[PDB]
Amino acid sequence: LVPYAQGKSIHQLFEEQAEAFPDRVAIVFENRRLSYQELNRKANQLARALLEKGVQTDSIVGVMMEKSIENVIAILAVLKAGGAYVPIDIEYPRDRIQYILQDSQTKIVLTQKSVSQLVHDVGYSGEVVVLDEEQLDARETANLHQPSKPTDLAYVIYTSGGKPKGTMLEHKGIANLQSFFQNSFGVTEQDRIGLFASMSFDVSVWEMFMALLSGASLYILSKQTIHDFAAFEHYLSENELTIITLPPTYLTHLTPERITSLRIMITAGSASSAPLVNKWKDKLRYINAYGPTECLVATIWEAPSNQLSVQSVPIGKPIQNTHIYIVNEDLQLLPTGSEGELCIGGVGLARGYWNRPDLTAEKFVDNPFVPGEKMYRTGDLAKWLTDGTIEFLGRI
Ligand SMILES: Nc1ncnc2c1ncn2[C@@H]1O[C@H](COS(=O)(=O)NC(=O)C[C@H](N)c2ccccc2)[C@@H](O)[C@H]1O
Repeated sequence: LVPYAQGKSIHQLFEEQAEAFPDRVAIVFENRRLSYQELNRKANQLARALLEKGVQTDSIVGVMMEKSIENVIAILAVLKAGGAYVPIDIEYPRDRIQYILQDSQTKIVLTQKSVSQLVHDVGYSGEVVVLDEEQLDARETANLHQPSKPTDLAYVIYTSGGKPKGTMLEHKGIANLQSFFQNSFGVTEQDRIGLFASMSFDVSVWEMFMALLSGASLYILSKQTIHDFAAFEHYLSENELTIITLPPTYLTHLTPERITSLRIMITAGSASSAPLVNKWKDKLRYINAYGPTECLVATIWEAPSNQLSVQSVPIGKPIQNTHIYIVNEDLQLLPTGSEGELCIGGVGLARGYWNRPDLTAEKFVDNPFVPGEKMYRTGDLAKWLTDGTIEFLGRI
């Protein structure tokens, strides 16, 4: 076992950073910023308000907000109250929003003034908390210390293949992720980390807690900054951001020379390409990161900074405390060179799919190699290379 904070919750790890780095910048959005102490206090105030409204272990709390500092306060508050959040994309079709609200059965939705009309337009019948109406400045600001377990729910991400399905992720996988980031990327409180992905895409979880579980600062990129490639490059350079994660298609539009500060560039979610990697791997640390939503992230490949061109782009090796099994249709293990289904075991596996027991049992099978554990069948095709890295080959 690679060490990590085995018994600690996500918010407990955040609180350790706020205690160690109270006056460091935690989060930036446009011309606003909050220190760790300020962010923690505001999240504690909201968390107490959420407790009074029934949030408890494995409660799912909907979030319908624009990306902003208050969006992150809402997330941390839900975790501190002992619950789990479900990010609901306010740009989805109304009927998809309604499906997620109704399927999740959430009894509380956190929103903002400019979004409250949409909440009414989807006919949501639960409790609605308009955060920029609430005056919480009077509430206690200290940490709550609610009961928590690593196996408690932390977030539910809806994805679609059929109808949307809620993928249930627990605290323990994100606690492991903290140690992965500190060990493998060397993340420290000095880093400045962009937030690029939608909060409905679990890459945003990776980005947000990359910053907030290590004392680093999280720079929430505005819509206009992302839309304009030169504005994006200027924003990263002016603010001296050190780490960013991007879709490969977005990265193809960027110029290394116009980004002066990055030490790590991660691409995730889609296949990268040898020409793309060769353009960046000798200017900074280029990382290809792979995973299904059902364990957030499973493998990483750091491209070699050796002034020699690569001809292909592996998805690399399992992250700490994650196991990869490449198997045939009978779940038998394959030798190097043989293509099979990529399956995953380890601490980051989702609990399953919300109120979908048969689908959960089909996809999160008994681990044939580790009695008493589960193994997730990704549906991705892959093979081991002779050097022990993994080549991604699409879908089985
Ligand atoms: N690096 C890849 N190369 C090539 N195909 C890929 C790759 N990363 C995913 N994929 C594909 O995308 C699927 C998962 O799609 S997803 O549920 O929308 N999640 C993501 O795309 C992001 C993923 N959860 C994640 C989050 C944070 C860090 C790393 C990865 C995988 O099963 C693969 O088919």
